[PDB]
Amino acid sequence: ADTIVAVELDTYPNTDIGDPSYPHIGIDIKSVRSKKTAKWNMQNGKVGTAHIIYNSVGKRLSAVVSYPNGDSATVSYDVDLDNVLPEWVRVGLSASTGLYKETNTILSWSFTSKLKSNETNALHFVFNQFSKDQKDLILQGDATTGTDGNLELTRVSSNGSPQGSSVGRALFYAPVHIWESSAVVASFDATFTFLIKSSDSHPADGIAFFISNIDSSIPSGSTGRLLGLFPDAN
Amino acid sequence: ADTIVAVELDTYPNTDIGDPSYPHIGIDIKSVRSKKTAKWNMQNGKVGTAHIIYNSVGKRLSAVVSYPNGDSATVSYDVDLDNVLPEWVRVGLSASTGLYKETNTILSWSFTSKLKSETNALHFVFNQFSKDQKDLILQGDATTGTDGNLELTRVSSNGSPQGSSVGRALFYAPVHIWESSAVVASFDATFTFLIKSSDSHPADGIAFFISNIDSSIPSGSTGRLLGLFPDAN
Amino acid sequence: ADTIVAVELDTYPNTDIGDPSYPHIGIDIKSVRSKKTAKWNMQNGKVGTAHIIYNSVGKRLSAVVSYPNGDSATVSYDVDLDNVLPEWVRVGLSASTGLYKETNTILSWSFTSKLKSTNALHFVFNQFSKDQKDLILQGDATTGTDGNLELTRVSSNGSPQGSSVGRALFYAPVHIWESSAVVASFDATFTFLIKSSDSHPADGIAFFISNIDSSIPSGSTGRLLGLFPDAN
Amino acid sequence: ADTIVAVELDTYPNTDIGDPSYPHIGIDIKSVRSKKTAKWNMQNGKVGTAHIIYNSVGKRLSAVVSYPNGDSATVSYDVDLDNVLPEWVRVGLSASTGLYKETNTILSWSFTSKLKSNSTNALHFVFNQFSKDQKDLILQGDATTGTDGNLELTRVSSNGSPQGSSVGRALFYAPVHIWESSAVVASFDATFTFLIKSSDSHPADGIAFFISNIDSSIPSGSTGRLLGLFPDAN
Ligand SMILES: CO[C@@H]1O[C@H](CO)[C@@H](O)[C@@H](O[C@H]2O[C@H](CO)[C@@H](O)[C@H](O)[C@@H]2O)[C@@H]1O
Ligand SMILES: CO[C@@H]1O[C@H](CO)[C@@H](O)[C@H](O[C@H]2O[C@H](CO)[C@@H](O)[C@H](O)[C@@H]2O)[C@@H]1O
Ligand SMILES: CO[C@@H]1O[C@H](CO)[C@@H](O)[C@H](O[C@H]2O[C@H](CO)[C@@H](O)[C@H](O)[C@@H]2O)[C@@H]1O
Ligand SMILES: CO[C@@H]1O[C@H](CO)[C@@H](O)[C@H](O[C@H]2O[C@H](CO)[C@@H](O)[C@H](O)[C@@H]2O)[C@@H]1O
Ligand SMILES: [Ca+2]
Ligand SMILES: [Ca+2]
Ligand SMILES: [Ca+2]
Ligand SMILES: [Ca+2]
Ligand SMILES: [Mn+2]
Ligand SMILES: [Mn+2]
Ligand SMILES: [Mn+2]
Ligand SMILES: [Mn+2]
Repeated sequence: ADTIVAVELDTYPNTDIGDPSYPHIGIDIKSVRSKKTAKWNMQNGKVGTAHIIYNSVGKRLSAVVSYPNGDSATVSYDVDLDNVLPEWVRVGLSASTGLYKETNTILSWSFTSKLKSNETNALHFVFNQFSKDQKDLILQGDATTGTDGNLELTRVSSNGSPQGSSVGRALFYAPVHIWESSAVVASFDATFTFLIKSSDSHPADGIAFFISNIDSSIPSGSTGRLLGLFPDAN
Repeated sequence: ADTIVAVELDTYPNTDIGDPSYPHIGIDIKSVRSKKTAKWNMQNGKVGTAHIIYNSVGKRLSAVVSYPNGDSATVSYDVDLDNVLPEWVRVGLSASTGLYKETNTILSWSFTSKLKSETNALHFVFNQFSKDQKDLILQGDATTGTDGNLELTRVSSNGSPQGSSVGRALFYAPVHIWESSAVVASFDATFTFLIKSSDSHPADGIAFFISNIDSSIPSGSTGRLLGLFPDAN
Repeated sequence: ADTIVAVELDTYPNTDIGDPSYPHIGIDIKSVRSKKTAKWNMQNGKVGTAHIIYNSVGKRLSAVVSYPNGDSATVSYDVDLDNVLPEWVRVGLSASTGLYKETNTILSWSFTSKLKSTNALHFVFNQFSKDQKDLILQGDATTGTDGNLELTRVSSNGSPQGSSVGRALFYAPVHIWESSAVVASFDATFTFLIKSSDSHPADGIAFFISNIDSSIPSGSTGRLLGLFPDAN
Repeated sequence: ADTIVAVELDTYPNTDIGDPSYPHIGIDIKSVRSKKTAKWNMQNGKVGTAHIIYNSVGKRLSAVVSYPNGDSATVSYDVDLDNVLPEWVRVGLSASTGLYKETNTILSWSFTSKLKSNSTNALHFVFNQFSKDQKDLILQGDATTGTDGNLELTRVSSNGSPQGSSVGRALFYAPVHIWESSAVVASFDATFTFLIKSSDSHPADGIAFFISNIDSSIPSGSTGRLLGLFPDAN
């Protein structure tokens, strides 16, 4: 089974598996049941921004999700990722839909990891436009790149209609060296902008930024509440 | 007085004003009496590296100080800097000596400030300090070099530190460190330093700090006050 | 005199002083009389992007100005800035109007310089505050409250004013070359909105590099772009 | 054959294939015969720095090689890489030895690529320390990394002596999007530091930073003067 650190933007409360009874941002460490959540007012059809911060000094995994009117939700969990994550990982964006559905449109994704000193090893990438054949992204499941310049993690119909029982992920092509014992500071940040839209009063299931073993793949059956991330809801 | 946030590398235990009883790093929030400290083994005449990190999301200001052998000290403090600093600030390095002394040499210094939101950002790096470093406001006893170095406190051309000394270097531009509509207002800073002393103890330390724009060395803030504070409250 | 290096987006053909007979971009080296120009189709009331890059190794100062439709103008000039600029400088944006006028609105501005053997400076403005403390505003510039930098004088339904000159300089001096720098490079990017209902628009926006103490020269409204004392 | 844009630090003059009669930095466009060279004083056993810059506005491919004493050699060639390179590439470092040899030690490598339009897609990586199992590098031929934190492009013997007839390359794992038609600026730069040490009547053959097709492979027989870059000396 893969190892997952994720920040989930969970649009659909699955109260039978420990979701609060509201849409929430969450920090997930090796379980879909978030270690920490914050109530999130998903603004339907608006462009949201998620920013994810971690460094190995503070060891605080933090995420904010904001929309341009100003509504933000933030969540943090102190967690020592040296003890969770393989040294070398892939980083990715994941989304899913189940009985209910939403567009899980990515409009930009940036990522920076650094290992300083003690000098710096670093990876940074930015995608503000996704390309039809995006050679530095590993697309899994239903994830597709436009154009439009967007990354549709899950299936959207010809007529605009998001489809249920969809899951897809984008992972950056290069392995990322997330920690290294000799490093004084290991830090990462990620930001992505997304367009979650539902004509259903029931958007589902959400979007995650995730960190994974290098060979990570969509667990069989991880549509819906499992967010393309987990094989079960344990 | 000034509003001060700082990460002190405090080489001299002033246990009478709250220092722990060893060299230490500490996070100073409007007071020289740190909100959190960690024991710090300062390695005499070694080049050390201090990394300071804040994000507005985590609301946690963290510092690590390390030397090449791997030995490191870390302090974090939970704090919302929106509640502490003014929107606009200067960032700087400060050092002092007192009745005891040490070199407070800065070999490099970087800083990055970002405000989203879109994004405003400032980043500078000094790996070399010119004799005329026009983008630094030197205050008190700093000195720009050669040795290519920034000397926060008085040394002799021949390496020897001086007592009762206080010096700061502030970056020339004001920095917009937070802003009420910023969803992320983060910064980090790193400096490398060489603290050397033949004294009976080393004193007093170097701090990275953030102050109001018009911040000057407060009267009599040599020694334990680290060029930062008007008194020890 | 000030020493000036600039990339002008010159919206008004001053052919008496060597402008080409069309709006143009140019590379200004110690003179308003461009060392190199390219024809520029300014798109009125559109947002444009200027990208300036100087390659210390390549010894080449290059600019593109584009608009969202893909229309671009490009100019490069081969020049060793070690022999032109003083070592310490301020960088900034300058615009002017004269007898004809345009909005000279800056919506964003970024800048990066690096001196390697590495010192660096980078700043990005995507929004300008009404009190933007890290900008030295000169003349009729003017930031906020709409998040924009208004280099010359607009009233207030956005209607441009004539005889206006305004530049904005980053508050910190920049160490733009050094004798012992193996690489002394910079780029700048600014996005702009030039709008006019005049007969022509005038006069243009420049990115400039100048001495630290550089001020708007007396009578540098108009074709002088707030940059130069005369048109030699 | 692969398509190759390289900046070569060529230590050994192969005057029978158009090299000048001195060591040199060269710009190579689809030939080992540099389009532009500059005389280079290789400082044997010193750490050199090479910086390579290009953007699609000036279209000038520039390279400098310097040593701490301040000896530098600069080379530039105007060339439109849109017309040379495939849209998507891998970037790498390559070295070779033939009859004569040298260590071709890489101590750091940074690379940044950006595609800007009207305000970006970007890749940036820095290696200041190469690790024993550096998962984001594709190592080809004799190239090895770490524990000493270096990349040895070509064979160095147990006793420190560089071996002849060696070729190795390191390519960054992810494909790079080097040009894109809708971009108003495409730029890249690369920096690497290196330590070429040789013992006799002797240094060969050089180090190149190169840009190639994604599936670029060491051409058979590309030891020696071909720098691990070219199938032949044409
Ligand atoms: C020698 O120990 C000293 O005690 C003195 C009085 O008992 C007093 O002056 C102390 O302070 C001076 O020196 C230290 C270390 O340099 C500074 O921290 C002080 O601010 C002061 O300058 C010292 O504990
Ligand atoms: C009406 O809500 C649902 O009750 C269903 C009956 O058991 C159940 O299938 C459904 O879950 C499905 O859809 C969810 C929202 O998309 C998703 O989280 C689940 O994994 C599943 O697909 C929900 O409980
Ligand atoms: C009518 O056009 C003008 O011709 C005038 C007579 O020569 C002249 O004064 C005027 O120049 C002014 O306006 C220009 C465009 O705004 C400006 O470039 C000049 O410096 C001057 O202010 C323009 O040529
Ligand atoms: C001593 O000069 C050599 O003459 C040899 C016989 O023709 C020849 O093989 C040799 O070239 C070899 O060594 C070079 C330096 O390493 C290398 O560039 C060649 O590719 C080849 O391996 C050189 O010309
Ligand atoms: Ca859920
Ligand atoms: Ca103390
Ligand atoms: Ca003109
Ligand atoms: Ca050769
Ligand atoms: Mn959840
Ligand atoms: Mn203390
Ligand atoms: Mn002109
Ligand atoms: Mn050659």
